[PDB]
Amino acid sequence: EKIKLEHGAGGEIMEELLRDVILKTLTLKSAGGIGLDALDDGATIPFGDKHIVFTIDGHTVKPLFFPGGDIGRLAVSGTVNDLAVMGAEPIALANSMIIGEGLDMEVLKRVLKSMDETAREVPVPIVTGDTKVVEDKIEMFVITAGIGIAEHPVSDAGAKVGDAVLVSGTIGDHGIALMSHREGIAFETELKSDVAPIWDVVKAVAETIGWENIHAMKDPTRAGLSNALNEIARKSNVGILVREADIPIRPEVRAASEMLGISPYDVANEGKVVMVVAREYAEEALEAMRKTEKGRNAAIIGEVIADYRGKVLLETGIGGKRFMEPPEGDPVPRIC
Amino acid sequence: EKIKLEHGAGGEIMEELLRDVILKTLTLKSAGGIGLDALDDGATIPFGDKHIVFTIDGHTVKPLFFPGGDIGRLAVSGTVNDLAVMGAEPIALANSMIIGEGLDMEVLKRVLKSMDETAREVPVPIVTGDTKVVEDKIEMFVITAGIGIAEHPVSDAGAKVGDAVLVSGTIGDHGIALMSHREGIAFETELKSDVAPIWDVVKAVAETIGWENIHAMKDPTRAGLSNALNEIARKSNVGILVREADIPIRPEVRAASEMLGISPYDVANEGKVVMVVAREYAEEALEAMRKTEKGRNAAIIGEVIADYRGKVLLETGIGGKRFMEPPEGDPVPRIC
Ligand SMILES: Nc1ncnc2c1ncn2[C@@H]1O[C@H](COP(=O)(O)OP(=O)(O)OP(=O)(O)O)[C@@H](O)[C@H]1O
Ligand SMILES: Nc1ncnc2c1ncn2[C@@H]1O[C@H](COP(=O)(O)OP(=O)(O)OP(=O)(O)O)[C@@H](O)[C@H]1O
Ligand SMILES: [Mg+2]
Ligand SMILES: [Mg+2]
Ligand SMILES: [Mg+2]
Ligand SMILES: [Mg+2]
Ligand SMILES: [Mg+2]
Ligand SMILES: [Mg+2]
Ligand SMILES: [Mg+2]
Ligand SMILES: [Mg+2]
Repeated sequence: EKIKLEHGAGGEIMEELLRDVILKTLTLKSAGGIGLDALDDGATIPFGDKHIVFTIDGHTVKPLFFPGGDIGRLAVSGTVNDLAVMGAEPIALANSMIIGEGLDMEVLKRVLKSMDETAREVPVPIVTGDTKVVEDKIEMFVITAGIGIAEHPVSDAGAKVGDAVLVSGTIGDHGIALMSHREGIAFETELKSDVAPIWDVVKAVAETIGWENIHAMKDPTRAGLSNALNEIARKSNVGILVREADIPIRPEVRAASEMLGISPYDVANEGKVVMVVAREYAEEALEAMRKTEKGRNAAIIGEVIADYRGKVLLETGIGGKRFMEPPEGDPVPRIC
Repeated sequence: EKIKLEHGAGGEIMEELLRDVILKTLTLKSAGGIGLDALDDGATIPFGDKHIVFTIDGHTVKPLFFPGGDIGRLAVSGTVNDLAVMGAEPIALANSMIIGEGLDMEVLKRVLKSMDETAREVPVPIVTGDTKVVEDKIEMFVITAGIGIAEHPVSDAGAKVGDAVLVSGTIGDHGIALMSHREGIAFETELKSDVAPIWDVVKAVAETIGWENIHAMKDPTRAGLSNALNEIARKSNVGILVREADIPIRPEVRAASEMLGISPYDVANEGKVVMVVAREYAEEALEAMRKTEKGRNAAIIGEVIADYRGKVLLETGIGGKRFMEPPEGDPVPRIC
């Protein structure tokens, strides 16, 4: 039995590896709060009357620089976003870099500059790190860990029947932009990745409706919106009913995804949050998102239902319904 | 200008890159305590009346399994040790793995088992992680971040004139064991790496003499004892006078290092701490170390002096003195 690319593709195949190998082999998995067995965006640790939130992501995107971003902006954004979707204000990042021998120094400088500019947007400091250089022909991997503070951690398992389901903006941008760049597809300008830190979007909603009314969040990275919704449904043991027409998709992303034969629901996003909120606070949450720049295209896309537990339904036409199937993996290689 | 293997070798060449490129490019570098500009084993953040300590290390050792350890034991030990030498009790680890397509699943299982066994020694939980798979022929990289709590952070810059300098055990074991394994050198058994978590050793000293009397620590990883001592001397702006005969070296390590033509002072250790303590507490500190299993071979090896600031002197014979020169880099490739 060998490790396959699919094991790193973030959908059902990776999930099987996490449950059957990682969780079964490691025994000390919690520091007192949300731990490894939860398989959430991060872990939580009680500290005083608040919670430390801890997360880590490796980044292996190709190419290192792409329209709308780069591995540096991705490394800061992805880790800030994992903290944000746990309800945590980012307070520190750690930066591990593994660099291929022969990489031009200017590339390292460019990546670091992008990391700093992105971190300044949050704002969050990069307070510690590590540098390794290998003879392997890898260009560069960047691995960022993050610490945040949450007064009220938000899980991916807390969705309740009746809740509204929101997305903070258009879906499919990162994965489709990346594939379009590789394939020479472009319109008046190249499609841009959405990679960006979105703590400001989450914070805006919390300040408006209160943490208690944010019932679940995930950032729809590898394997996309579909994976994120299926995970929330499964872990919350509820059904999710989505109106397909209400999912925001950039016209250029729709067109390119058609040319590529790739579903925009199944590819990583890098500047988005999926949020599940108390029914009576849905419109307030939506308005709070839309008042921000990064949440300007936010939409309510569905609702949590009591039947079809652990499933996601897509509503089309005048009422017709089918399943939004959880991908086996993100179809875009080296997407993150 | 290109990135060279030396930039990942942990001595003067890497230090130049950190100062001239990393520190000059990143602008947000501190979360309120020891930050990136200190270039210490980790960073610190005020929280209540204590401090959160944060660290990260990538691990790229070859081979993945070696006498005395493996990349999994190394990943847990190295990050626990970086927390320990900041004065921090480990409370959580994060585990990023980047795996080469085609690696046998049993290798991943073995690495995870070793991580768990090592973590259980501390004890510390692995609470969050990430898995990426790349087509590159790398086998596996493991990147661990750690969070600890320190009541009283210990820097690498706090050495005071008159202080005693201790090491917790024999020097050179990891690097020399690794090179000996690669080269087919062995005695009755193969030389073993010392890779192990040593929070218990540091804690033992603190419980005996108090944190205030531990003035500086570093773990002598890449570029060895020499690098660690030179760093403490430079950052504390003091001289360090070492009695060469008092530095514990395993007889087999001495012999092998002679055959290899490599200095045991210049290669990474993975189960050791260099500690600088108040003069009047030196013997108590030494006794506390020696009562532990992992510190059983601890020795007082020198003292901090007012002249030769930023330098390390080696005393031999009946009083003769030369410089212990800071290495340009660890001479052992892929040592960590
Ligand atoms: N090698 C590993 N060791 C320990 N835990 C892991 C490992 N890989 C993944 N995990 C855990 O599995 C769960 C799912 O991880 P995943 O990386 O999909 O989360 P994510 O970062 O939110 O998504 P993405 O990596 O696509 O951004 C998380 O709780 C994570 O902590
Ligand atoms: N790519 C990077 N980005 C930010 N900070 C870095 C980076 N590489 C190293 N650092 C910082 O440089 C200092 C020296 O790092 P180094 O990795 O030598 O520490 P160490 O982990 O104690 O040693 P070793 O890696 O050999 O175990 C540390 O303070 C670390 O936080
Ligand atoms: Mg995921
Ligand atoms: Mg996530
Ligand atoms: Mg992530
Ligand atoms: Mg390091
Ligand atoms: Mg070092
Ligand atoms: Mg260190
Ligand atoms: Mg280290
Ligand atoms: Mg991840």
